[PDB]
Formats: sequence, structure tokens, C-alpha cells
Amino acid sequence: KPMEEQSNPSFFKMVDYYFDKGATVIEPKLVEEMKSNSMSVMDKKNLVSGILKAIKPVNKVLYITFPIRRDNGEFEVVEAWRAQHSEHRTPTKGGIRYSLDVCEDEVKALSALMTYKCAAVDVPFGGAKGGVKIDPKMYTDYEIEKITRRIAIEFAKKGFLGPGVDVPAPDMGTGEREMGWIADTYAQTIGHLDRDASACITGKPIVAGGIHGRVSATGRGVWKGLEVFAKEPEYMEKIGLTPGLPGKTVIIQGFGNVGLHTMRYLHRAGSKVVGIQEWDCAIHNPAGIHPKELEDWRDQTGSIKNFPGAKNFEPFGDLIYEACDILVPAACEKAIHKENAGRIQAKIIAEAANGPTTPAADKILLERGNCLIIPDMYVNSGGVTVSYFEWLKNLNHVSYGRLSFKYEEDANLMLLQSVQDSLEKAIGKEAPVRPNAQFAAKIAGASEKDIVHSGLEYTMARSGEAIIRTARKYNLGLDMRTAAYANSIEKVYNTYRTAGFTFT
Amino acid sequence: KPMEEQSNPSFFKMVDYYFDKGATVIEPKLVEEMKSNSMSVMDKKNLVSGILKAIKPVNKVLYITFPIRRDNGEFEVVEAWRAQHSEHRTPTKGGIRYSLDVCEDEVKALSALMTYKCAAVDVPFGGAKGGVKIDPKMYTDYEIEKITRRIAIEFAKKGFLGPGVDVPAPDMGTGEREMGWIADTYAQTIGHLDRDASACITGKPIVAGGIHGRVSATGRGVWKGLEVFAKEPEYMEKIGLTPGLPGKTVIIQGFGNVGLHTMRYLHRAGSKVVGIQEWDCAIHNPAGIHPKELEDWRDQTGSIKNFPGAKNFEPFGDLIYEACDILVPAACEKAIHKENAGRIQAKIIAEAANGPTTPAADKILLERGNCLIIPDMYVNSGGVTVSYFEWLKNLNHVSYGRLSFKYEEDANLMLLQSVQDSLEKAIGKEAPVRPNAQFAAKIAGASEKDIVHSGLEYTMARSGEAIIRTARKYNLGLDMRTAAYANSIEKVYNTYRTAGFTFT
Amino acid sequence: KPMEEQSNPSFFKMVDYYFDKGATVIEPKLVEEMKSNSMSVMDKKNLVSGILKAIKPVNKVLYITFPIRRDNGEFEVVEAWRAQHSEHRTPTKGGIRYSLDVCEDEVKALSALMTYKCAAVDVPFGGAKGGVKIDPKMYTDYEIEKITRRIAIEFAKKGFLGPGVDVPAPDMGTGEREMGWIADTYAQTIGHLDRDASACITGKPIVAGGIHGRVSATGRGVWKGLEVFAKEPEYMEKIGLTPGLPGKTVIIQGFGNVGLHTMRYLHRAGSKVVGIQEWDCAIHNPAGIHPKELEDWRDQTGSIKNFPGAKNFEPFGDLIYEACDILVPAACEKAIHKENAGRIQAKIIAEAANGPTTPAADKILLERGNCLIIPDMYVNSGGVTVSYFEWLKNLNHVSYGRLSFKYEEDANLMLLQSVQDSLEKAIGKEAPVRPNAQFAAKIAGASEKDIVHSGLEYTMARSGEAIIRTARKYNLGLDMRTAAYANSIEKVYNTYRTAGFTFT
Repeated sequence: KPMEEQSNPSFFKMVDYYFDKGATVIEPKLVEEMKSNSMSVMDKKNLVSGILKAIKPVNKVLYITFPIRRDNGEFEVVEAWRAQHSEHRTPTKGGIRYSLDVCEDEVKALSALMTYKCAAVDVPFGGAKGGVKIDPKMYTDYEIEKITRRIAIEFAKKGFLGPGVDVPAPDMGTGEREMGWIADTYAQTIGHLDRDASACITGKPIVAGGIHGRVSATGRGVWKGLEVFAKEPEYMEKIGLTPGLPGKTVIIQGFGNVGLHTMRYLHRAGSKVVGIQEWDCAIHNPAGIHPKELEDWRDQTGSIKNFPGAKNFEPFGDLIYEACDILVPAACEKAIHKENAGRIQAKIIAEAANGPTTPAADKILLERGNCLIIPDMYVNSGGVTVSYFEWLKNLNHVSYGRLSFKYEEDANLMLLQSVQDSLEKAIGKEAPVRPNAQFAAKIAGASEKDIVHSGLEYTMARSGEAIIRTARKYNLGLDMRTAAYANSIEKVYNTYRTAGFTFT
Repeated sequence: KPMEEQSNPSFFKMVDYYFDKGATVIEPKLVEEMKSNSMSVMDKKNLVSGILKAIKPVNKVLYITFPIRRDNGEFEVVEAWRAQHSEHRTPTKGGIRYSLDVCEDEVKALSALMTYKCAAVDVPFGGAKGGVKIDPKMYTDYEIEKITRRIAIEFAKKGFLGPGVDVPAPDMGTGEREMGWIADTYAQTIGHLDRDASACITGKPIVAGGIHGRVSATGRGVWKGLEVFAKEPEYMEKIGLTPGLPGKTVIIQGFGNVGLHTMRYLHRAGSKVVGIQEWDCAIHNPAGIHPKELEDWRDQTGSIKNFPGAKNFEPFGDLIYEACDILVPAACEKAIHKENAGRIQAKIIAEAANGPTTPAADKILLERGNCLIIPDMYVNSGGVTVSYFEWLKNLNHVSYGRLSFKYEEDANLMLLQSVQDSLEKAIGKEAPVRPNAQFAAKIAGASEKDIVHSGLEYTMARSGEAIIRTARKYNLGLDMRTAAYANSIEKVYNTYRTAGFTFT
Repeated sequence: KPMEEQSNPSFFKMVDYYFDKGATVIEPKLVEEMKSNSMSVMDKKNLVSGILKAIKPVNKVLYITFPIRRDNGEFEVVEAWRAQHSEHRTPTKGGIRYSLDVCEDEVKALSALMTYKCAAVDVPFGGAKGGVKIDPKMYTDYEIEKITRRIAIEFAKKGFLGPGVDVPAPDMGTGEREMGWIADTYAQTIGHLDRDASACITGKPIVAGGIHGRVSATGRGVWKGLEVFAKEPEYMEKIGLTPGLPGKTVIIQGFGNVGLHTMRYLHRAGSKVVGIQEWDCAIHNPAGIHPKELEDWRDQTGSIKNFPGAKNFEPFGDLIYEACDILVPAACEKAIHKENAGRIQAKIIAEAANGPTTPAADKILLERGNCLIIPDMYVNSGGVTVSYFEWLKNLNHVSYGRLSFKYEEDANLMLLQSVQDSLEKAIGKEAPVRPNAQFAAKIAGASEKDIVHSGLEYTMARSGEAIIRTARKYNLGLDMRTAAYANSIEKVYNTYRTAGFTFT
């Protein structure tokens, strides 16, 4: 069965089908970019197709087994995997899962997706992904620590951990304290002469070189991606909406890190979050749900169920089919497939999760003509941008703003004082020129996270605009996914084009 | 005899007694910061006390002997020492003395103090200290050079010199030309493949990678530390003073680098420096002494004695007991002890020297209730901040401001021109909008030292405010030393907490 | 025959004669800068003369031969050379020529010139130069690629290629695609563990780490060098000219990269380019030639001959003797010699080429009293400044402005909004305060090249002013070349002075 008609396809097959759509569009452009007076047009097309043939498969996978000592004294053997999809830029970049679902095929497929997401936000890393096949809840903190230090050593001995070769990150089942342990193990062993050891991994605690602004970054990028598309009347009218985020109604599938922080930013932006659907229960409220109260309730009772500021909802798994302006898939992959795509009524889908829409569903919804999907490899890449800033920070050996906050603040005050002196000379009375309420608040709370926030907002706007320009140039309509892959493929291809692919 | 009643205690014992006072205050906070669902409160308190037990002793000392050839042809054996107190962050940092008083115990005690001073100004280095046991005046420039190159090689072979491991600095009996020699020896030998060789040491001549603004930096930090405390009415009233530095009278013990530059900044700030006490003579003048004339006189005659702009003073060693608002100990250690603390009449003591106040004297003066001591590990750490900027500069391989002075100047002129255009449109006449006299002077003299000055001022204000907040939170009164150690201990402890102390 | 009377002297002899003139002027200053209480004035003068004796000769030359396989299957032996003139700062810096005229003597002489040009624009590299003895037009792209990868490996094995040791650049017969190949070969072989591999060479394609603003940089520096001298009335009056570039007539010898970009900047500055003289034809027009049309015509027909916007000129090789305010030699070396210096009527000569004026001609024109030569080692060093920025960029691992364009733009808008609020409060009506037309255009097109442009303009003004100050201090008149060598010698000497030259 062709991919556009399958029901539960493999994740790696989805990535490659979407890759092919983008490659077909951008191929003539790639041929034109190959400047060579020695090659005919036929020769150029054969080399371009060779380059694309090398990009799609994963370059490298390392598989390891190793014993650990349980706390009571018996020993167990643990499996782990680390995939490096592309080395066209080094180091490679990607997270590490502790989960019973990790396997070779899964670290392969998500490492491919990660190469394209790095290219999408102009982050100079090839894609990587890793995993340890354990249920982290069945282990004590002491056992988790021994497992974590051992994967650091074994990965680093073979070139799958280090600031210049491969730089990991947190994922499901790991967090910042595991990242601190890996950084400490690397610095004391394999990396003991490395001047930049703390740059071997990102997601670290602040005290160990982590960066302010990381926790909310993926959510802040989902908000900024919607804002780039909500300001465009040509697209908002085709789908039956008015410009802007204030007033729009939002249903969110998932209340993890990504769902909760996206709710905070969309609420602050003036949107109405009318529905939260979880794995065992759903809630709703057509007037909107207040983020701080909902998070507080779940924090105390253990669930979003019976939230006083909303009502529980009928067969909880069907909330995502209700009418809304924006649906945010923020849970598991393939949550939208062939058998339920038609039941979707949202006008905008913002993929805050890895591949939540299969190619069959993506096609059913493109044919319906009234639904704009903002692709995952762009819109949930905010955290990838800020992990690039954390690596930079560890290479700079100083926090952002340490040598500029006071210098720039004093220049700004001398600027306003110069304006005040000239104004008073001109109108001949006293006339204070001070920072207004908003400017005084920024000046007073100036910190590293503001530089990080501005860096992320800059990248998402630039990349979002480039997707739109590509979609208009090739008459792609509302198919922004194909436009995003074409921009991503084009960047990777140009590395191979200038590095030299003549050898083989 | 308990430490609060001894008369001449060892310097290392003073540092550890002050360490214990701070540790006692902050210990409950450290327990609360240990997030672990696996440990009971009892377990956390036992691990916290283990961490503090490892922080206090010096981790490493290297001792060396080596021959040198005198100029006439005979040979002599020279001793030297280098201590690394803490490696919780690398490289370690600290100066090198050429003096007949260097010994193992002295490089040990001052290396401990140096760990806490680095933490106090948020500088990411463990503490180190070094020394060569010679009287530098008895040697020719050729012999000093041979000794200096030899300690470079021997220290660097064992990991006690290098940009990522241990970064020295000038001290008594050494200066910038010895630092240039060490940097050149390292780059041509042990460090011949090191891309960042010039970052192995700080205090270098400008042409070799030194930084503008280093000479006056420790004095500029003493001034900024007094200014943080002089603006606080709650404390100025408890000691019988009015806010601010203009008008306050100042007596300074010592006319070396630190005393002279502190006099320059305090005079420029509007204070009256009524007394200078040296090792063999003192002078005074209740109207104030002009810094540039005094420095000129000593430069020509060889001493501050018989300065025309002041009178010589009765038993010169007793000037520091005269009434004043501010006393600045800037000479030897333990200048204030049990037998002379009561004779001190100053309301503020700004410790511009390493441990000038013993624990007995510190306690006699805390009980008198009317005397505010600003602790040495904070207030004479301005030079430590700027040595961190010099290391950064050598890692960046470019001077600060090289790629921004003209870009930012042109943006500021386009900003003022935009304001001028809008003002003239609004009021309908010609109305120049130019930088005022102060802003035009800064724009015209913009240079690396202005970035350095602002960086230092930023750090001293932030750290000074954090000392005050900690002193108010734990009801410490005027005991700012204990508050400063508690902030310093807390930073070091959090490195150990996240790095992992489970092994042992 | 003395150098000031020779007719066709060797290029290395010209550089050393000019070196001696500068050394003679600055020698007393160098003696005074040697602070040492151990040496007499006689001793200092002997050591200074030793240092200058070591600076002039080339420190190192590497010569290599190697086989290559032609495309048809036969083999050929190729020669190449790489000279490192000075290692007082590392890495060394300089381009690589593919040309049948490369030889040991030529890479030696231009490597010496390159040390002095780096010092002239405050760029911290010793001088290097390289070459491959081939006619690049006789080879296919495949053969050029094999030659290029082989010189990368062989140079890098011996320390003549690498980010910390020696950093090359394009020159006659090479361009950005060869630079990409060298960077890729180094990163995959000798440099496979080097975290900063892409910094081994400059002139790279953008996608591989090249820098925006490189193509026009040497021309932009010729324009800025003329502007520094055209604003000075003392000199413009001695040569019979009025201040400024608007209105001045310009004849340019050469229409390569340097000549064409200089024409663009001088035209945009308001100058009239009345003549272009090439190797086989010349054109002229006393009303001026439009750059974009001329470049278009040559692009289509293959030559500047029969340009519709001008007339062809009588014995084409004599256009450079016609009256003009500014002559720009931008072709081959020694284009002005003893037998044709008198025929030169230009009031300003801006040497946009390596040594276009021999010492005999330089002296004939200094005696005529009415001709100001702006020396090549200063005025055609704009590209050297920007190659330093490209190396910095590869060490920073991020493009300039990536983490500041949006942060600074938002601060500027909050600044203007604060001014608007205060203005409206003061005059009691609505009064917009917006960026004017020029400021809005800069804000909207803000990019890396603007930082690069400002960096270059800053350096050329500072170095141009230092040449003028030195020429006035030693009564050098219009002899700016001697003043420029003296500033360059002084910088190199101070490295040797502080590094230590006592050994030998």
C-alpha cells in the first residue's frame, strides 16, 4: 500500500516520504546551484541525486551492553544505543531517552528527523539520538547514577560523546541531574585534558553551565511559530479565520512540559485555551482555563481531573475532534491517522510533538482545503535553538551579558540625559526624559534569559518567513511541511556541494 | 585558648574559624537544596557535613628544588611551592610571590582564602597560590629571568601552569615583566601546541595580551565596596554616620599599589583623606591630602616624609587609632588584634589587605556595636574580577570593543538624529539633539578599559547586595564577614552537589 | 648602484630599503622603550639592533614536490612553496597563488611585506605567503581538486597549515572553492580531532564558514584610506587640492577585483572616475564612467574596449600619465619606476597593489614636493582586516549578530518609545518619535556584513591617523611610507622586547 494510504506506517518511512516530497520540489534549484564549467546538466543531476541518496540513511549507530551492580548485590546487563544520522556538520546533537521502548529503529528514525530540525533553525549540528532500555521508575537514585556514568564512559571512548563530536540532551526519562552527572564523568575521565569539557552535553543545571531560559523554550517556540502564521491574511482567510492570536480558541493534547508551557504563552498572548485532553481524562471550559490554577490543582491532587475551574469531558479521548481554531498535538506520535483525520475540525494544527500526523492524514486534510498544518520539524524546534546557545556559552566560558549589562545601561541613560538636555534647551522649560514603565522593567530585570528569549524569537521569525517564501515560490498552497523539508534539504546539500563529493 | 581570645593565631586558623561561622549559618539552607527522594533528612545532613569537610583542606601542594647559575659562574639551589586549594572548578587561580617569607603554610592559607574570594565575585576558578623563596633585590635581571623561566617549565610539566589547569598572576616581588616571561616560556615549550597559550597567566604586558584597567582594579573595587555600604541608611545610622562618601574622612594604612589607588578613587569621590601611615613614618592634614602631589613628592625624594602638603605625625605607628569615619588597612596581616582593637575609633573598616583583623579583634569590635567591617574576601577582590576578564580576552583572541565601538557609536548617532528629526517636525523649529558634554567625552575616549571598569562595577554591586540580603535574612547585624563566607560556601557546595559526591 | 637610483630592483630589496628608512627614524624610540635597570644605553642599542636584524629575514620556507595523476592516466610532478616570514605572533597569515611565476624568492618577499601589513592594521598574525607552480587554466576541475587536496595534507603534516600555526587565503589563480576544499581536507585528515578545523583557512564559501563582506573589502579599504587623507587641509593644500573626495577625478590602472570595487566606492563617494587603463586597452571620459554599465559591458563582450559610455584611448599604456587628482595603481608591481616617474601628474597616489612604486620613483616624486603617496602596506590592507574577522568567526562558532540583532533592535524601539512618551507629556500633543529613513533602512537590513564594514572602517581610520601623527612627530613631510614602516616595526619589536631576546 502506498504511503498516502497506509494506516500505521513506521516512523522512519514517514520521514522519508516527506523527505521525497521536499526533494522533488527543490531538485531543479540544487542543480542550478552547482557551479562547474566541467560538468554538463546531466552530470549535475546525477551528482545531486547521489548526494540526496547519502543524506537519507543514518551514517552511524553504536550499540553497547554492560553490567551494573544493583543495590542488593546482584548484577544485571543493560542495553543502549546512540545514532548519528548526519556528520556533514559536527558535533551531532540530540537527546537521550531512558525508556522500555528504546530500540535501534527508534533512535534511527528520530536522529534523521533531528538533522532536518537543526537545519530548520539554522543550528550547525548534524542530527543524533540516543537511548537506554530501562524503566527508570524501577531503579533507585544510586542505580540510575551508576547507569548514567557508565554510558558516559562507553559512549565517550568511541566518539559518541564530546564537545566536538556529539553533544546530547535530556529526553523522556532523563533530566538535568543526569546531565550534570554525564558532564562530571566526562570531565574527570576521557575528557580530563579537554578545556571545554562542560560543553559535552546540554540541559545541565545552571551551576554546572546550564543556560537560563531552557525550561520554557520549546513552548515559547510553538507560540512564536503560530504568531508568524497568524499575522498572514492570505492564509488566515483561506481557512476561515481573522488575523492574530488574541481571541482564538485552543485545544491542547497533552499536559507535559510542552503542553503546559504552550498553554502559558498562548494564554498570555490573549488566546482562549478551552480544552486539555490527557491520557486518562479530559477537561473543558468554553470561557477558558487559567494556567496557574490548573497546574496548582494537578500539583496537589495528582491529576487534572475534577479541576474546579472547568468540567470533566465525555469519552476523554474525543476532545481533539471538537471545533476550535487551533489544535496542539503535544503527546504521542501518529495521534492523527487515516481513520480519524476527517473527524478533525481545527483550522490550524501546530505539531508540538514529533510526527503526530501520518502521511495519509496529512493528505486527507490537504485535500479538504481548509486546514493549515505547521510542521513539527519547524514549530517544536525552539528547544533546539536554545541548546545551541548553551553549547556556545560553555565554549565562551562566560554567561551572556556579564560584560555588557552595565555598560549598555549606562550608555542608554547618558543617551536619555542628552535628549533631556536638548529638549529643555529647545522648549525652555523643565522636561524629564526617563525610561517609561515597560523600559524600566526590562532594564531592572535584565538577565541572560532575555538574551536567550530574543535569540530564539529572532530565529523562529526568520525560519518561519523562509518557509512561507518557499511555499509561495513553488505554489505549494497550505502544504508548509513540504516547503520546510525543501529548505532543510537545501542547507544540508550545500555543505556536501562545497565540501566535495567527487571522491564517491 | 579559643580562637576568639588568641593573640597571634596562624592565618590558616583564622580562615577556618571564619569558615565555621559561615557554615553554621548556611547549613540548614544547604540541606534544603539537596533534592533527592532517596535520602532522609538525616542522610542529607551527613552528606552536607562531608562536603564541607572536603572543602576546607588544601587538595594539592607541589614543592620543587632546582639549580640556577649565578652570573659569576657558581650555582645555587632554589625552593618553590604551588598550592591548589580547590579543584571544584578548573583552572585554579592565584598569584606568585618572590619573597624570603614564602613557605608551605603560607601558600596553603592564602590559597584557601583565594577559593572564597573567587566565589565572592562570581569568578569560575578554584583558589591557588604560589611562591619562590628568594629575596628578589639580591639578584640581577638576568638571574631573575632564569629563575622565572625555570619555574614555568617545572610547574607546567606537573599541571601547575596552563590555561585549563592553573592560571597565575603577579604578587609581592613579581610584576608584569615576569608574567611576560612565563607566558613566553610556556608557549615555546610545554604549551607549544596549545592554541590558547597566552591565557596561561594574567597580569601580562598589554603587548603580550594583558588587559587595560588592571593596575587600578583592586583600588577601584575598594571604592565601589564602600559605596555599596555607604548608601544604606539602616547601617550608616547604627554607626553614627550620614549616607554617602562625599565629606567622609579617611585614614589609610599603607601607600603601596592598593593604598595609593584607593586614595585616588576616594578623593575623586569627594572624601577627605586625612592620614597616611607607612612602615617608618606617617603624615596627616585635617583638610585632606592631594593624591597627585603626594605621589609626586615620594617619587622625587624617596618617601612620604616631609610632604609640603601636610605635617609629619607623632609616633607614626599610632595614626590608625585617631578618629575617622573610614580606616583602610592596606598593609600587613593581623594589623588589628586583641591588644589594640579597643584603640580603634573608625566607624567603617574596609579591609584592603588579606586578613588584617584577627578573630579576637573582630569580636571585640562586633560587641562594641558601633563598627562595620567590610570583609577582605569581598572588598579587595576587584583585581580578581579583572583577571577573569584578561583570561577571557586571551581565549577570545581579540580585545574587547574591537568589533563594536564604531557600530554602536553610529547606531547612537542615527538614534539622536531620528530624535532630532521628530522633535523638529513636532515643534516646527530647528532644535539640535547632540550628545551632552559627558556623553561626548565617553564616546570619544571609548576603549577596552571602559568595558573592564563597567564589568567590575557590575560585579561588586551585585555581590555587595547579596551579602547585605544574607545578613538581613539571618539577623547577623553588622557581621558582614559571616554573611560573605556563607554566600561563598553556598556556591562551592552546589558544584559538589551536582557534580556528584556519592562515590566517597 | 644605490637603491634610490636602480631601474629594476628585486622586490625583496625594495621592502628592505623601505624597512631601513623606517628603522632609522624609530630606533631612538625603541631604545627608550627598553626598560631595564641592568643595561646601559649602549647595551640597549646593541640589543635593539639585534632584534631588527632578526626581523628582516624570513624565518622558514617549506618546499615540496609530489606526483599527481592527470585525467587521461599519466603522472606529473608539481612543485610548491610556503614561506613564514615572522613567528613573533602565531598563526601566520597569507594567501596562496596558482601561477607559473611562483618561486622561492617571490613567496619570500611577499611574506615579509605581509608581516608589516598585519602590524599596520593591528591584526595579530605574522606574515606568510604560498604558491603552487602551475598554470591553472591548463587543468580540469578534477585535476585542480586533486592538487589542492594534496597541498593541504603535505603542508599540514609539517606545520604550514592549521588554525593555530598558519592560516592561508585566496590569491591569483585560486578562489573560494579551492579554500572550501582545503578546509574539508584538513578537517577529515590531519585536523580530525581539531575543534576549530574550519578556522584553518579564510576566504571560504559562506556555507563553510566564510564571512559576509569579504569580496569588496580591499576596495572598501582603499576608499577609507583616501578619505582619511582627503580630510586633512595641511596636506591637501601642499599638493594643490581642496578637502574631500566629492568632485575629485580618478584614474585607475587595472580592472580586476580591486580596481572594480574601488571604482564602485569612489563613484558612490562622489568622485569622478575619468579613466580605466587595462593590459591591452584603455578607455576614458572626462565626465565620468558609470561602474555598473562598464562591468555589464565587459561581462557581455569580454572586454572594456568599445564601451558605449566612453571612448577608447590613444596608446593605451599612457593613460596613467594624464592629469588627475588621484591615480590608483591596481595591477602589477613596479608600474612606476625611474624612467617614467616624472611623467606622473597625479597629486595623490593610492597604492592598491603590492609595491607598485620603486624606491627610485618614490624619491623622484618626494623631491618634486607635490605628490602624496599613500603606502600599499596600509591602504590595500582592508582584506587583511576582514580575514582576521573570519578567523575569529570560526573560533566563535557563531555568526556575528546572531545573538544581538533582535535584542538591540527592541532596546532601541523601547528607547524611542520612552522619548515619545516624555515628549508628549511635555508639549501636550501627539508627537511620533520613529526611526528616520536612514535609520529604518539600517535596522531592516541589519546583517553580519554591517558589523564587518564597521570593524574595517574603525581599523583604517585608527591606523591612518597613527601614520599621520608619526609623520608629524618626526618631520617626515609627505613621506607617509617611512612613517608607516616605523609604526609597523615598532609593534613587532615590542613583541620581541617582552617575550625575551636575552637567550641569543
